[PDB]
Amino acid sequence: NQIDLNVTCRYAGVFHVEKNGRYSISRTEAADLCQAFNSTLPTMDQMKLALSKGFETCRYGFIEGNVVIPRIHPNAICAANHTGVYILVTSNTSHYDTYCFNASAPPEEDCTSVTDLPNSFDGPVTITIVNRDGTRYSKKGEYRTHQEDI
Ligand SMILES: Cc1nc[nH]c1CN1CCc2ccccc2C1
Repeated sequence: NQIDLNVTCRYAGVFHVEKNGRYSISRTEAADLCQAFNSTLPTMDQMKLALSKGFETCRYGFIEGNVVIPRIHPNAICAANHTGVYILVTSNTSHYDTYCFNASAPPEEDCTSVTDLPNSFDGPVTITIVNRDGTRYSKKGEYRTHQEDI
């Protein structure tokens, strides 16, 4: 009974979270996940500031109201060579990654490891935070509040 959460550097408090390394987070689960990190889904303005500080990914993730990919460098296989905060317009499907925003993070780039899931609650799941440098933190708990997500 195990969940891996892959997390990125924070840029102006904004980071990317992927569950089990594949698109697998619903919009309701995304809200619960950010809450577990004492974070919220970012606004577009928050995401644009993160982009300006160096944030980019090659993965679709929820923000408040949209699914986006932040892009600095144009790449043919990431958001079809666009730069800026690329907004997903047309999709059949409902599961992506998420972005989260932590107001207590440093103002610019923070590439230190994430070491806790401070607001997870009591539960049976072994939840493992996995940093890009491979550093791991594990705890038993739960973050999902909606049954359709469990
Ligand atoms: C390349 C890729 N394919 C699916 N997801 C991804 C990006 N992931 C790859 C795995 C990973 C692990 C820890 C922190 C960040 C990431 C980013």
